[PDB]
Amino acid sequence: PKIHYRKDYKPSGFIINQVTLNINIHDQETIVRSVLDMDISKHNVGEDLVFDGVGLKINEISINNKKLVEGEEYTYDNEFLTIFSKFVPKSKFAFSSEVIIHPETNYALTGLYKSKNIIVSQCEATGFRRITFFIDRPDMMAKYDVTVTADKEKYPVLLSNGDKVNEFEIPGGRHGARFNDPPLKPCYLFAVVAGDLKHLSATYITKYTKKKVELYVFSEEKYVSKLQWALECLKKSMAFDEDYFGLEYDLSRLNLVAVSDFNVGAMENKGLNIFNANSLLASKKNSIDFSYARILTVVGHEYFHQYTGNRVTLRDWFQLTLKEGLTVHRENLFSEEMTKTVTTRLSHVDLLRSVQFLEDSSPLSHPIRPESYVSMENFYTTTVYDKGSEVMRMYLTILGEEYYKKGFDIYIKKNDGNTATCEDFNYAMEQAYKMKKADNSANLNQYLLWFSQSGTPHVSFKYNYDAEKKQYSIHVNQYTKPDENQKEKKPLFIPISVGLINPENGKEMISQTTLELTKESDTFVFNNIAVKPIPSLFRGFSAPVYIEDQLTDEERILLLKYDSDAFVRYNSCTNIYMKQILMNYNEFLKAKNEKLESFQLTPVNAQFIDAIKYLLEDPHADAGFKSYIVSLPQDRYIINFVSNLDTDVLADTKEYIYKQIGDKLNDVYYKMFKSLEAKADDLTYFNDESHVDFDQMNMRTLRNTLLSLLSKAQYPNILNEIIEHSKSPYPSNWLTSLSVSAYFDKYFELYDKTYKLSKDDELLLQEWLKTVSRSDRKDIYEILKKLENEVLKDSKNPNDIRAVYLPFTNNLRRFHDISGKGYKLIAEVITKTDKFNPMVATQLCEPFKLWNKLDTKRQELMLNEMNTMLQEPQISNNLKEYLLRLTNK
Ligand SMILES: CC(C)C[C@@H](C(=O)N[C@H](C(=O)O)c1ccccc1)[C@H](O)C(=O)NO
Ligand SMILES: [Mg+2]
Ligand SMILES: [Mg+2]
Ligand SMILES: [Mg+2]
Ligand SMILES: [Mg+2]
Ligand SMILES: [Zn+2]
Repeated sequence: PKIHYRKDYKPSGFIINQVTLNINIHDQETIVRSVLDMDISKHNVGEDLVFDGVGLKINEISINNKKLVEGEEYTYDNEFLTIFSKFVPKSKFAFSSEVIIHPETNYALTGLYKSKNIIVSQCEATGFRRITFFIDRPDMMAKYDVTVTADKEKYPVLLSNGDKVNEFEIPGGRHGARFNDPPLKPCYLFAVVAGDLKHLSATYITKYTKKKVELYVFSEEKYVSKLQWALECLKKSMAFDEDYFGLEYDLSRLNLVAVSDFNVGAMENKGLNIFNANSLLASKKNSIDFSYARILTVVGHEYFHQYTGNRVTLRDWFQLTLKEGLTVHRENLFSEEMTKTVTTRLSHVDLLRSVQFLEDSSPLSHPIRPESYVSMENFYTTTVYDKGSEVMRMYLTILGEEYYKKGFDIYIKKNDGNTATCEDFNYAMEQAYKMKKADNSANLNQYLLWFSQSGTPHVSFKYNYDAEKKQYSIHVNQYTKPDENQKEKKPLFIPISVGLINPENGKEMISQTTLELTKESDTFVFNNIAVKPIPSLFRGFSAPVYIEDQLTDEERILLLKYDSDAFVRYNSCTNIYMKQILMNYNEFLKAKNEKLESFQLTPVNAQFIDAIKYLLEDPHADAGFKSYIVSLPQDRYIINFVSNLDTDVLADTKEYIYKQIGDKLNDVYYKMFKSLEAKADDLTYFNDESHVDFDQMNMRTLRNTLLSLLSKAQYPNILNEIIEHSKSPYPSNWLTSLSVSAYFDKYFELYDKTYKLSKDDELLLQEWLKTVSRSDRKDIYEILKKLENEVLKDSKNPNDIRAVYLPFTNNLRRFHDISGKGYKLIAEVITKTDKFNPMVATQLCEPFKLWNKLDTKRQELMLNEMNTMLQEPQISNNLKEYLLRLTNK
């Protein structure tokens, strides 16, 4: 197993200047002919010429049109083609090859493969070498001239990067198209697509240059009507990069293509972005609400890569967060502006503090720029993406919008058309910092530790107020726990956005203030503070840290009611729940351990329940925010706070707390459920494909959250409401009716009804599968067996497999059944999937990420399944690397 180290980066001894490809797609094979116009670089030391090439069948290879002899002049071991140096020219030369590949049977969905009746490539990170020989690394920039040929009836639409410069007929029912893309690019941005694609299109005129850009969105014919929202999202994305960043699209055309089989959400190939269908296609009749924000996010993300990833490119894969963290941050600014709802930012924070904080306290913990890797595929992580996005967002918080925009334009102007590293970005921000601080000695050297240091910092507080002096002090400490990456952790540059709330009237007592904590601890003093304030800390979640606010629940309730910042209100509610959860968890755990015949539980704070009611009853308050306050923190957030977490005891703890609150508020929930109906389910714009109302969708989220609370509670006659809800035209509502009917004898009746509604739309059926998978059913193992036998069968579609199994793994009571049967089931699926798709097999490992945080019996059971998986003789390199790291082996 080869380990790549960040510190070992060295430019290649070779240059590839031009790629000329001929890709000939036939029924049983695809023939790839490639000529590489190459040169010797200044770094060359007379080494062998070694190409990446994985699973290629060689027909022939040549240098300067002289055929090379296998064994004497080259060897090939199905991974590397080695041409011995004595046969390599010492100046400009042509390398040519013809290989055979088999997209029909490429179920790993990397390289060139067949998705239903579409041929499509996926080259990031290491898939171009599965198509032809190359030095397959992102600093090998080249020009591409690509011809694709195929059966015309089967494959009438042919696409690759750049301009279509020729189209031609070929004898025997074939045709070809030539695409020339003269600007340099790395090979992972190469793409090709062939199929019977249908489209929608539009023309966009850029803001400044007034260039006409043709926009095309493509899918299979059956679903082409679902493409309209994606086209609107693409127009929105273009406008936002223009408006916020002053950045226009530089090419004549941009194509988006949906395919059914895709390992992730989408890919930013230059001018030819390729999408999982579930992240491009939607309709009001056949999609749940979540599709609309997903498509906005994923179209936005791939569009923003055209600058941050495609125009400014990566030197090497260790810089991945430089394109991903920066592009996720750009998409977050975009979606926040488009949705104009506070729940957009809260949803990103909710994901970070659950999924990413778990990763960062697990054996898999890494910094956003890792020091080493074995498998490139394994470091497309929530750390690199989502913590990287928060590190990219902290520059904006530190600099403010004006100087942030100045520093970003510095980065773009200086690095456009070139490779770059994380240092290049920090340098550009530093130049703006100097400007902002009016101080050419100011620097961001300490900021670089955000790239190199793993683990989540903990930030804690103490306060003091002197009433006679009108002087308030906030004493702040930061600590990062040592881990396997750094024995000694250093203090970070942590920006702490703060307000001070007057508890008598709820008003702001200071203007906008961002504390710059740069030491292990500091004390920030405020004068002319007329009354003791309640501090509003880390507004907007201003650093990706564990916040220990040291506030009383009375203070947190006042912030929840009266603070101006949505994150601090949401966090203050989170913190009240966490205090309760840890207390009741310990009371239940002691009762279990001590085998008590009777014991007491600490009730939920009554003034907190009153504050929830107060907010729920406020007609002026936000529906999406309301849905967060009635929901306990995610299980994966909670687990970061409990050692040896007994999942049964946590399930009992959550049940008690929800029942305490429902026992007081169910009549309120019911009344809101009914009163929200008219606006939440308004059909006025149901047949307007472009009219998308994120507040209305949040009203449905609140209704569907309330209906789940009422259903679990067996609120009187709520089944009537459930049955009526199953008749709604919105899939968010009628799939919710399946979910919440789990508590009633009508479950399988709704199972059949909603299946019939879902079965004729590929993506809707996947959403139905997810709904069944996450159903709170005592017979869920029997239900999953039925899904396997009746619907999933032997599908190799990643969306199918993820839909059936991943939601179930979040079932706290049942996935973690003490027999280990849930662990056994998911391990069987992982090993089965690994035979044909290692990347999706590794995704299916996600529930094991918390293994060493559970109680000791469940730790043992999970570890046993991971060791069983590790002992499979046919295990992929990707799955083996991942499980060796996760098990500290
Ligand atoms: C987060 C993104 C908007 C794009 C990213 C992506 O598709 N992530 C997916 C997602 O996080 O929703 C995904 C990962 C695993 C399994 C299914 C889906 C894509 O790799 C990229 O960076 N494109 O540039
Ligand atoms: Mg092969
Ligand atoms: Mg405009
Ligand atoms: Mg299918
Ligand atoms: Mg380890
Ligand atoms: Zn990306």
